[PDB]
Amino acid sequence: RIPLQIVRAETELSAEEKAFLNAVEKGDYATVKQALQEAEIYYNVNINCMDPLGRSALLIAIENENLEIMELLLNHSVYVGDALLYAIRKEVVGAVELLLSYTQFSEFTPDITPIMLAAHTNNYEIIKLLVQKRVTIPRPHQIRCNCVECVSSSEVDSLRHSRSRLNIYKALASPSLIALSSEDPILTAFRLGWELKELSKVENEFKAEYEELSQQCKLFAKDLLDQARSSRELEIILNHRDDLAKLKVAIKYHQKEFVAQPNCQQLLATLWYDGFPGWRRKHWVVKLLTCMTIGFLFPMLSIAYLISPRSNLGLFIKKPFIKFICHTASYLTFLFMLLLASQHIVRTDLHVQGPPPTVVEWMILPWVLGFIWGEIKEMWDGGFTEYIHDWWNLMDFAMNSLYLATISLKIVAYVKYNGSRPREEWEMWHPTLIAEALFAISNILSSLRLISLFTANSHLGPLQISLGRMLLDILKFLFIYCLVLLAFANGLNQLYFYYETRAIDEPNNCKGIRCEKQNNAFSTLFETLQSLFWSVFGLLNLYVTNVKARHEFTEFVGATMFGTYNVISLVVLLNMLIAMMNNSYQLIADHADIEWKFARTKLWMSYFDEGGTLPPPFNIISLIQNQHYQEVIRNLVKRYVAAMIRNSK
Amino acid sequence: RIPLQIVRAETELSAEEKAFLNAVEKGDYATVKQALQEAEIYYNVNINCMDPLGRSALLIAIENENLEIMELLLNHSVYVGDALLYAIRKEVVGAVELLLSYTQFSEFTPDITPIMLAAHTNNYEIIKLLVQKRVTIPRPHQIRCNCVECVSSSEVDSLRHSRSRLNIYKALASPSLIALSSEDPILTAFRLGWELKELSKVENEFKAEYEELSQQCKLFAKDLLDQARSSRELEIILNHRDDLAKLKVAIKYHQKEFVAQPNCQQLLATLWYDGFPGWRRKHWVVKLLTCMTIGFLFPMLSIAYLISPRSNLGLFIKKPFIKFICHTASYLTFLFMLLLASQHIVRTDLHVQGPPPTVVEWMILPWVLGFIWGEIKEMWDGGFTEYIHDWWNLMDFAMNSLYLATISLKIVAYVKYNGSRPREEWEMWHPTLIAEALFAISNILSSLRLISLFTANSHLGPLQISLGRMLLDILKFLFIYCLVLLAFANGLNQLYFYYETRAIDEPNNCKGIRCEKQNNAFSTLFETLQSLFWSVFGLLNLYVTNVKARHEFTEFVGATMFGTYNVISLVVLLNMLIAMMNNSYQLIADHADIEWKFARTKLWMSYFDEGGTLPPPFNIISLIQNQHYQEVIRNLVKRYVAAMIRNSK
Ligand SMILES: CC(C)CCC[C@@H](C)[C@H]1CC[C@H]2[C@@H]3CC=C4C[C@@H](OC(=O)CCC(=O)O)CC[C@]4(C)[C@H]3CC[C@]12C
Ligand SMILES: CC(C)CCC[C@@H](C)[C@H]1CC[C@H]2[C@@H]3CC=C4C[C@@H](OC(=O)CCC(=O)O)CC[C@]4(C)[C@H]3CC[C@]12C
Ligand SMILES: [Zn+2]
Ligand SMILES: [Zn+2]
Repeated sequence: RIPLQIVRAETELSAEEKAFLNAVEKGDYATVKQALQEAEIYYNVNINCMDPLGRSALLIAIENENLEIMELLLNHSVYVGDALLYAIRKEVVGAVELLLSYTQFSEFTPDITPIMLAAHTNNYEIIKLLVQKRVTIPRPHQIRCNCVECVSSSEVDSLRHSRSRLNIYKALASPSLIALSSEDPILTAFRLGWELKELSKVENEFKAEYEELSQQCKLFAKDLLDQARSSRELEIILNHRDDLAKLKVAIKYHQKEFVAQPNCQQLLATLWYDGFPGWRRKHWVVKLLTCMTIGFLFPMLSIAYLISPRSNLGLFIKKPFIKFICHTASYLTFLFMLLLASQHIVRTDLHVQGPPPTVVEWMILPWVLGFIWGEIKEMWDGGFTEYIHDWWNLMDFAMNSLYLATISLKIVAYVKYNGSRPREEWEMWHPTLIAEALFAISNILSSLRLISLFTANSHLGPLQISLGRMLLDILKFLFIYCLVLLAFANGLNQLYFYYETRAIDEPNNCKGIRCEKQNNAFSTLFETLQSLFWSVFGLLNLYVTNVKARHEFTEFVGATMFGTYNVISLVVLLNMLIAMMNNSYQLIADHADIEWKFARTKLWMSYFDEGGTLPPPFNIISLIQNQHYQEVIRNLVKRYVAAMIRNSK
Repeated sequence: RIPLQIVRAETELSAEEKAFLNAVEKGDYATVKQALQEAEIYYNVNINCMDPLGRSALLIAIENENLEIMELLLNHSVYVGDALLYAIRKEVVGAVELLLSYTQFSEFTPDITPIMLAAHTNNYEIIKLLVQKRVTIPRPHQIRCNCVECVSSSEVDSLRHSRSRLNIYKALASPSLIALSSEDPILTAFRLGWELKELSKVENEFKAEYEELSQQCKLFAKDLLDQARSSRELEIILNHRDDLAKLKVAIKYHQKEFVAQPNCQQLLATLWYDGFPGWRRKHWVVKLLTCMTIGFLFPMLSIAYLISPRSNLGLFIKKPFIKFICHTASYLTFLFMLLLASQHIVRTDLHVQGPPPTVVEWMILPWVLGFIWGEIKEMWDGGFTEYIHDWWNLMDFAMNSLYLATISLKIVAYVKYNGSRPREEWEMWHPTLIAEALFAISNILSSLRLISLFTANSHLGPLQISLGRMLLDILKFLFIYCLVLLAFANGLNQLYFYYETRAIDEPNNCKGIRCEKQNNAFSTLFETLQSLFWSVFGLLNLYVTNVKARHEFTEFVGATMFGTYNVISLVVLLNMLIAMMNNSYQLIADHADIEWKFARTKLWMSYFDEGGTLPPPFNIISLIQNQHYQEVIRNLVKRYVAAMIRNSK
């Protein structure tokens, strides 16, 4: 048998103490009145007695919402410590007011203050009561703060320090405590959500709590925006500076729900389709024809803007959608000429080392110069960190570097080589060959840059954003695959490097896995890596596991290494990657619409500014506002509070 | 510390004003009576005073369902603005009646009217009360309306215009406001749901709200159909014209739930199996034998219908299931003869240019003529837009165009060529070769047309419909893949076009990737696209990345471009496609049964009509009804209202 007994026994109350506690619990006003009146004369009764659960008379009265008994007890000088916290958590306005007018076990940590707990409960009435009487919440220090106080409190008590920080941020992130007591509720919500996300990053533990608080702040900002009832109010909100300055701040803080709000998107769309009042209600073929006509006239529109900016034809390209169409058309002609650079239209003799540029390359040159100039302008104005946050800008940097290297190598080969030596006799590192290879890589990057234009489309945009979001998990899995690849490459090279044979002995003087008869698949480490990479796609033939000497044990061990690699990468790793992509794609498709709308908002905003109006190659040739904003914010806060009371009930 | 203070302070009430408001909230009739009676004599009390939350005495009384206090306040001439809206939203019939008999903060936008809000709440009693007293809801203008009023209101206030439109459509889409006040609730639900879906398309923002309203209308129509209790009522509903006219209107408006309703499907099945009373209760082998017997007798049934339509054998094919079996059997014999056209049964000498048709082709000719005639009849009767909404009809158009081109090219080659020149010496664009290629493509399309017959099957039908629904997301992903393909094709062609070699230099006088030893994989852009497409399926060998001159840097850059393309398309893009297909297939399989039943209903309805009874090749040889419908609709509305009251409680 397992004996059962109260292992940690607590001192029980007297019969009269339990009578007093049962009296206050029951609600009999007269019984408690008599009990504490008698207690006053003697030392008989301890008015501050505790139930097993640690609740005294006052806490029991609060738990039953018994204002009369509470008033009596407070009149008879009951110990009141922590009673206000229980009243606030119970969310009884009457009890809170009664307590405001006037070491035991406690259900609240010692750092919890009345205003902090009220903010946690998010009760507008009680928070307003506690704020009307001047209260303060200590400022949480910066996340990466190395001051004496932070390190001292962390080393003395890390658990209590983290708990206090999280409680303070829960109090600040309360929508009610921001509706009150915050001068700019929208900006406060933005900055608080951003700071909470950064805390979630740094505080690896308690990550979920900070993420929840950040999401709470984002939702509060979006709901405040929801309460707008006219376009005047929405414009006042979005244009406030402490145009579209508030919207730009929202983009900076990644407030995706706020930006993708339907009315904000409607205003952005009206700004974006500036020249077309009825673009929303046009037919698909009409839209297609208008886009084609604007695109074909991009040289005309750009030249008109250059010659006379202040004219009917000149300022047509300043409209954001027209500007986008013109830039897209210019980039499309650039890609078309990149395609032409390979077709044999007035092509130079291929035996000329360091040839002069063709007409196609002479036409590509202004586009390349324009791209380089535009990218340096963008990184000069926006800064490096904002530039690198965009993977497309990183690809632009790589593409322009490759184009510049192509120009440099072409110039070097032109000034260094004069003759027409046959191409078969050129050195491996001939500058013309390297220039052509770099130009082809640049062509790949330039044509791949077109994917970023999917963001402007309603059908391809969400899909492109979802794939971009999947890329990071794909990259992590590729890292683990590369570790496996290095392992098997090391093993196979170690096994096979003895049997390396010269190219002369090979059937076509060809050594490697790129010959008609593959050979020396695992002779060198670099070639072994190439062989395993190509075996991923089944382009490596099995007979590469044989050697001339026909060492059957060595060949079988090599074939088994190759087969284990194939099972690991193609049967295990590839299907694990498929499963991860499925899970991540479900999670992404949950928020795909919001994410795509945020990306398309960024794309639209990039075309609102006057700078960069001309696409390549043509680009190388207060108090009243604050009062209005405060009035609108007051209306929004009132509507939000009413709506939250409606939803809570 | 972070100071906390009421940033946007509101003017607080007096002690006596707060006493009045607490009196009306408490419910003390005498206190409020005395308070406002005293207020009448002086200017002491403002009866229209506002709480912080913006609720006056009347709103507080409404919120507590206090009819006596409301009556008192209304008697003492309290300002009543917006009180009716709060009463309606609270959904208290007594308060609404009391208020009907008789700029502050408001929880409702200015455009909300009492009837509109009542429709939003969908409360049958309150809506009926407000409708009995004549009320109107402004007509929302057409979606693509360019009138002066629409553009003026949109440009003055777009947010308010969109809000008003959405509120009006929410009011109209109320099931209670359609049960009342709508002459044809089913047709009104159909048209309103269709219009709301179109609004969801056009109004890109607020898409979810319009989709929800459209789904609400569809559900209301389906529930009204659910309330039918006899086959007479169901037939009256489905046959009403303002046969199966109501069902045809439902098909037109894509009311899939209404069509796939069990009783409607049961009636359709009885109409469909006209000749077989017990087809539902027959065995699988009996069904198979009956289908085979009807199919083998299709020439007999068709000829009987031709010779004598009004006879026992003649009108057997008029039955929808018999007609379907006969058409399927005719198409199956057409496909069988298409197979025979390749088998060597009395085959013409292959060296004859422009030969006369074989017996197989002479038998195929009537089928092709019948298909062309049937398709032109279908597009003549139904119109082009209804024809193109069906992808199968588009494939039929392509197939018949290819067949007609085959006939034309055969005739041209017959009249132009007389000799028997050997086939090896024919020109590349010899009309006989083109005719044969077009005929083979037509054979592919004709045999693929059989997939559309899966809709008639209970097991293969849902699957085929699900795949068809997945095709569109597949197409979008193919678009992004084609962009990637063009990028890498541009790069690889740019790198490799210098090393293009003539066909004479190749081992078999064969140039391209279709030789035994592949070569010139990336010499031209077209060939580069072909090479990358075939490398998708692993049919491109690695040695095509080599060149004669063995420029090791160029060959390595080409192999790396090829490998990056392989990783992007096969490891990244293909698995992204798999993930998208999984997600879309889950979403589709949620509604697969309804979708398949709608498709099979369309298939069945296509065989109900007398026109097109004969398959190829044989096809080339009021007030009383309205009263009954209104009676049935009255019964359905009563049953639906009772059922909704039952479900709400
Ligand atoms: C698929 C193969 C043949 C390569 C084709 C390359 C280009 C001709 C395609 C690829 C991506 C396409 C772009 C994808 C995105 C858009 C957005 C599109 O705008 C919309 O979809 C909605 C209207 C709006 O932009 O406001 C305008 C066309 C454009 C630039 C497309 C123009 C044609 C592009 C450049
Ligand atoms: C699989 C290979 C051998 C190709 C076979 C081609 C045809 C012989 C098959 C392919 C699709 C089949 C059709 C798929 C759909 C149906 C529906 C089927 O009807 C039912 O399933 C339920 C009964 C009903 O139709 O009411 C009648 C047979 C039929 C025409 C099938 C007849 C035989 C078909 C034409
Ligand atoms: Zn600090
Ligand atoms: Zn209008």
